[PDB]
Amino acid sequence: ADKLPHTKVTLVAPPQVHPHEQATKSGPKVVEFTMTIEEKKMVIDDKGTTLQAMTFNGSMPGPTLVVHEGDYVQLTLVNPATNAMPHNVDFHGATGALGGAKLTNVNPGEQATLRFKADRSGTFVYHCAPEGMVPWHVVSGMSGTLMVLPRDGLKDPQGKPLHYDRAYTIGEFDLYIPKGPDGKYKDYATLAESYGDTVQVMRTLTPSHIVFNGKVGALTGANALTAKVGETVLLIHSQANRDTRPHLIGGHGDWVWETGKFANPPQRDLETWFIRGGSAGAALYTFKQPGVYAYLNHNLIEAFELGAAGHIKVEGKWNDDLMKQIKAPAPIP
Amino acid sequence: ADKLPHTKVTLVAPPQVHPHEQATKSGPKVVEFTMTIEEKKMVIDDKGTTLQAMTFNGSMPGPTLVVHEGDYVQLTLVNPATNAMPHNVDFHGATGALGGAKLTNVNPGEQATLRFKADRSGTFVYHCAPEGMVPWHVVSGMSGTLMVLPRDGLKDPQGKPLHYDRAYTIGEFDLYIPKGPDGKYKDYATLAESYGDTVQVMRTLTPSHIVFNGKVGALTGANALTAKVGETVLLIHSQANRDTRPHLIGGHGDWVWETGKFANPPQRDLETWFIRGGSAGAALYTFKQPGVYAYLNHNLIEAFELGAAGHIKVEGKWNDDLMKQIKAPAPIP
Amino acid sequence: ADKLPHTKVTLVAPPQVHPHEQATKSGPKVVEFTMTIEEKKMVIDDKGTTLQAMTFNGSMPGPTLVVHEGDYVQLTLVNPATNAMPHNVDFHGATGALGGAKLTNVNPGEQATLRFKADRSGTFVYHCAPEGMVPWHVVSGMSGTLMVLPRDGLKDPQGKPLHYDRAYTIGEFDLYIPKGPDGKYKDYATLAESYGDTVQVMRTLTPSHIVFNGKVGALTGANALTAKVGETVLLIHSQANRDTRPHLIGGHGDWVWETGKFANPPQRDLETWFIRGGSAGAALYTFKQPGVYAYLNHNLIEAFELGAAGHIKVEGKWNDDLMKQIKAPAPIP
Ligand SMILES: [Cu+2]
Ligand SMILES: [Cu+2]
Ligand SMILES: [Cu+2]
Ligand SMILES: [Cu+2]
Ligand SMILES: [Cu+2]
Ligand SMILES: [Cu+2]
Ligand SMILES: [Zn+2]
Ligand SMILES: [Zn+2]
Ligand SMILES: [Zn+2]
Repeated sequence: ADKLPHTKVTLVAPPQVHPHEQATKSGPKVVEFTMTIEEKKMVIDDKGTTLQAMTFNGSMPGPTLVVHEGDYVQLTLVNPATNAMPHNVDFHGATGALGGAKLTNVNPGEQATLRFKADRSGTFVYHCAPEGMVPWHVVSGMSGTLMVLPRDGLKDPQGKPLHYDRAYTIGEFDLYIPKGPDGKYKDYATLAESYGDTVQVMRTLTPSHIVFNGKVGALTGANALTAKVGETVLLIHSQANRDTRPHLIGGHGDWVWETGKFANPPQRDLETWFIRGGSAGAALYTFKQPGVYAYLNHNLIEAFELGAAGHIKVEGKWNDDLMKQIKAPAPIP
Repeated sequence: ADKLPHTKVTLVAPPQVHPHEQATKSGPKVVEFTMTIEEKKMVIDDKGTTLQAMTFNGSMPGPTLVVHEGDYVQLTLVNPATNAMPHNVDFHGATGALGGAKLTNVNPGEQATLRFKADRSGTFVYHCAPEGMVPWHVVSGMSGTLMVLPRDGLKDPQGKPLHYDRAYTIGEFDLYIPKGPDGKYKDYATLAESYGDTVQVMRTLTPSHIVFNGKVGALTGANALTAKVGETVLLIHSQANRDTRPHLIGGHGDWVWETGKFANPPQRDLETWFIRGGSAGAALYTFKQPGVYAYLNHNLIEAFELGAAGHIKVEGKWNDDLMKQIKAPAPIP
Repeated sequence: ADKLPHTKVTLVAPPQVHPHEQATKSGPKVVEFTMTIEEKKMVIDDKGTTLQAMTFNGSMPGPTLVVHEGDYVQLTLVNPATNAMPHNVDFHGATGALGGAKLTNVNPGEQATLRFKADRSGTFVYHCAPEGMVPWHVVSGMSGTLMVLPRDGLKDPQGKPLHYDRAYTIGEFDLYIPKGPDGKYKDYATLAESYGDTVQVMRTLTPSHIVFNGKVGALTGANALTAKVGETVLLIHSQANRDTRPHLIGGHGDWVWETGKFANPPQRDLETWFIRGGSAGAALYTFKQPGVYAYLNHNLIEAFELGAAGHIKVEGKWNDDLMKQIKAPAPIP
């Protein structure tokens, strides 16, 4: 690893993923990243509810880091003095020392640099895990995805090549916002004051909200995902704490690695797939119809009532072969 | 599609499935179906609890529609003037326009006809999804299965032929019945009056009941499923809203497509499989022993306390090789 | 079966598994086991909470029984007169008579002997299932694993041999301990007195505790699992009632049968896998780094708050290639 070339990557905010190659002729590199932790109060719904949040790089989820199998990930993790809590990082893509958590314990005003070999292909959760407060830091927003692509790109069950033309990254967050005796959500002046009440809600195992990328409606309106008929999209879906069941309304998972590990053959033609709490999964879909799709958790209560739903706006020409309105709604004859 | 022969299918009520071929020499057809929506109050347990229900064809689940890969499904959806709500249909087996929901919005007194290409094999959920009230219509009973068989029938992982001699369809429904201050379930005079209280219960994510085919004990007693030793049964299991884990007590899933998509290899020898909320799965089993089996959700609280369990009564000759009582219960020597 | 040699196996307490061969030259045998039911009050957490528990062989989970495909399992099940309840056993690995439950109904002071053919490879749940009180007996602790190894040992997806050097068995138990009006957990003088209040908690679907092997911290401290760099461990994980998502922190599932059935190809490189309620799954991992790992349910609330977490202490030499601390935590420059 000390023999290898280094490259530095500039991360981009979700739902985008930083530019990268799929299949590559390049040999292994030490790939350098930096992330800066930001604790902040965030508004998470349409009625002004707040979360005392904790983030990698100021976003929920943290940005997606992309490397190739055999690369080394070298992350500089910075915890500014403006934060109140200690933090670290646990990469599910890494081997040893609790995913790196034991080697990256950073108090406010500190930083650390971790290297690990990305020797396994797939999408992998990374998350903060400070001793004694692991679930709180995770549910407050400290998670994201490391994608380790096979050096020769994605493959179908027969070993045929697969690709995407655009990648989107979706972090789904089960949130545990306490209420006061009046039945309204509590607003806390500081992160520390949210702790005890939040642990109580967590223990009920019932989320108050479940959101994609930090807020109800985050991936809707001006912020909807986009694509065009004929384009293949990769949808990366991470859930660091709780199970979810992604579904594309009007579409499918053409090829899905629901457990998120690319050396395994994908399943095809899925209506709904399953992302285990503590994992990231990946689905490919090639659009065949224009229009606005929903991409959601298909516990429809969790989607429509709690917030786990987004939109994809797709340009192109309608295909009557695939679907046709034979008779529009009209009075019963 | 406008070049193809049409066939008309008469649907049958669950747990049966309408007559159909598995492997077929027939070429693609436009296959015509009709369904009529019925809103109605239904008794869902042994103590007289009622649900303000919403159904396709008067049953929970709606009937199963069976076609072959490459067929076109052409459904006439009728919403009689006797109903209070608008409805539509979203086929997970279809491509575009939110599964067809955008093209089938029917007010009471209206009907519509949708065609789509069944270009993907598997069992697929269909459900109502009216804008702004999706989860309510789904949990109140508006879902069923479309089965798209491969034109050459089912195949094992080695591409060997598989078949069933009888098919049963099981819709599992997580119900959200409100209680009054006395702790008894509420009875509502109309469907609209159930709405607000039901949304409140839904948001708790805790079902009051979880039932197969519309009621506790629906598939028991005179209404138990039946088979004989040597017969292979297909068990189609749909859950449009919530995860379930089917299990056959005293049996197995000989071949299971838990994600329900037939172009993927099935798993064998399963004790319990997993149906993701928002999907239908399929299991084959060949009976080897006579007797009464239970078929249930193996969260045993959900099965025995909440209602997610049925029976299969199986005729035939007992096999001592497979199982033998060496010593009957007797005092400890 | 009446032609075959008999062998008698002495069971060992979890987390160990009794000595056995993987690949074997031996032909089919009738393999004889005995288990004795013990009802007892157990302390399940650090603050003195008790469970009115029910066990096979005095442990949660019951011991793991290991045979080979084609063997016959012959179990003598003893219910001493010191117990208050009737019991039986349902083997998911068996065919007929509700898994054997119908043939093993034992009142206190009775015993029975059941034989069945272990004709399917995999890890399979066994559990008590007395008519009318199935979920209570299961959640109070009456479950364990039967492992049926293929006669030629484990195989990867290409049919290559796989093995483990040490096997551990983990039973995960969702517990439903009632509270009194003071908010403290209730202590019951007898098993029967716990029943009504416990059913009420069960029906909420919210566990008060979720524990590995009978208690918070059961697999920690002096009781941590152990291994060494270079050693391959099999981790058997059973959950007879509720879904879980195992994860090894700092490690992976090198080869995983999450549905637990060895005739299916395993998945590789898993971060987190899924054990369906009512099943046992199996994961292989070869340690590459020394240190203390956590093995946990990756709903991190369920793990850290409710108790579903253990430790593995691993001896050996650190590998800087796999992971290196480039810069230790230090002030931001
Ligand atoms: Cu943190
Ligand atoms: Cu983790
Ligand atoms: Cu409707
Ligand atoms: Cu849907
Ligand atoms: Cu028992
Ligand atoms: Cu069972
Ligand atoms: Zn204050
Ligand atoms: Zn009224
Ligand atoms: Zn008493």
